[PDB]
Amino acid sequence: YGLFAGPCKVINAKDVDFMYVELIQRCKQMFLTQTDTGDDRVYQMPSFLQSVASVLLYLDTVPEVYTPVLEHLVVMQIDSFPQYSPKMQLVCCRAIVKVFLALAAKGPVLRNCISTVVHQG
DNA sequence: GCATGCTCTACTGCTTCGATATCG
DNA sequence: AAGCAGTAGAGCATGC
Repeated sequence: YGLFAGPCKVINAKDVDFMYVELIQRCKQMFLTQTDTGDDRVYQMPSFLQSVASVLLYLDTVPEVYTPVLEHLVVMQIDSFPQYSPKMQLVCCRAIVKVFLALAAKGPVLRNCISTVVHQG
């Protein structure tokens, strides 16, 4: 999903805005709203953040309503580092580095939030 | 609940050894 | 062909 969101930019130019909304709506109601404590849906959060970063690369004109969901998700993934296994504690690092690469190459009116995600972490 | 720790037949394969086929 | 050694695909048991 998050990989082929790339080449679907040149085919619809609205489905890139349809994803990152469907994606964040799937991402919210799995580990923020319900079953935050008792669930096993934790071992795919690197794929989640990798997908959101790979669609946020191509998505211009940010909605500015879902960034308090993005930066309430990525501190959850920084929090949930040691409930893991080796050779996936590096995949989690690649996901977080990818997201921080993503939301810093578009505008300095945005990247003040990169200073409060690490403060919250 | 997915991750790590003992355990039981048992399938593949190494080694010798005798026969068979082939070439000079 | 006969013998024999070995290891692996699997089965029970316990953990943050």
